[PDB]
Amino acid sequence: SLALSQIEIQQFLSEAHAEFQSEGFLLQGAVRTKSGTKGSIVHFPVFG
Amino acid sequence: SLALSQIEIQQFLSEAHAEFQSEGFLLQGAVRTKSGTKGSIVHFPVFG
Repeated sequence: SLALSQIEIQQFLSEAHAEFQSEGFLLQGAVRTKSGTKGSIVHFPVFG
Repeated sequence: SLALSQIEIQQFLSEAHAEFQSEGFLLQGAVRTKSGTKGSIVHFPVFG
C-alpha cells in the first residue's frame, strides 16, 4: 500500500560537523619563545 | 551482366556506438558522502 509513507523514518548521523573555524596556533614559533616558564612575570633584559 | 546488383550483400558491424553523453558521477567525492543511509530524511548535526 502507498500508505506506508505515513510511517517513514528519519536518520540522524553520528558524525558531527564543526563550523569552519581556525584551529589556532598559527603564530607558534613566530616570535622569541620561552617554554616551561614559572612565575607571574617573565623579564627580558634589554641593552641600548 | 548488371543484374548482379540484385544479389549484392551488405555488411553489419558488431561494435555499437553510443551517442555522445555524459557518464555521470562527475561530482562523486567532491562533497561529503554518507553511504548506506536510511529513512526519507537524513540529518547532519552541526556545532559552533
